[PDB]
Amino acid sequence: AMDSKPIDVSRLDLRIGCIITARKHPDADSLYVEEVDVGEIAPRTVVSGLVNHVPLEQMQNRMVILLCNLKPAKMRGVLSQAMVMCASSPEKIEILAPPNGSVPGDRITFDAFPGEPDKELNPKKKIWEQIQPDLHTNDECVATYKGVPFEVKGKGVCRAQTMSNSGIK
Repeated sequence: AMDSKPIDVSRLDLRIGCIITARKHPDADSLYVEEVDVGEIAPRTVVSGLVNHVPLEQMQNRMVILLCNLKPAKMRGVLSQAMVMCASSPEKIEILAPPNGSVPGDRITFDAFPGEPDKELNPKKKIWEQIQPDLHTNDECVATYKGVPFEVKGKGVCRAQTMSNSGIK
């Protein structure tokens, strides 16, 4: 026999991260450089795969949901250190932030999906993208995954502004 469990979101987690700034990327034009604030002597560069989506200019010095234990991978050549959670649709794209608070410590986790990573969620496990198609904004534009709420414990649900029926990634 084997475990063979299906994909589920309790196998991952997300936290509020702070962007310091954004500028042009060294590798191809289809990427943009951005810097995330962490417990280091200096911020760390990240690389986002966006060519005709929310501009880096709108994400400059922003605070949004980013990967807590999920691991990033290389893009073109640069290796990102984090990734910004946003809602995507062909009409527009918007980063998802909670309507208030946005403190760099809050992590979206609810008793509806209990789970933790073993060592770290290595990028080779492809966990994030495994369940990614199952995360969409409802009619009320609330990001919902696996039919469970997206919020920091009790209170503080993260919702989109105009992103309804859009896939979240």
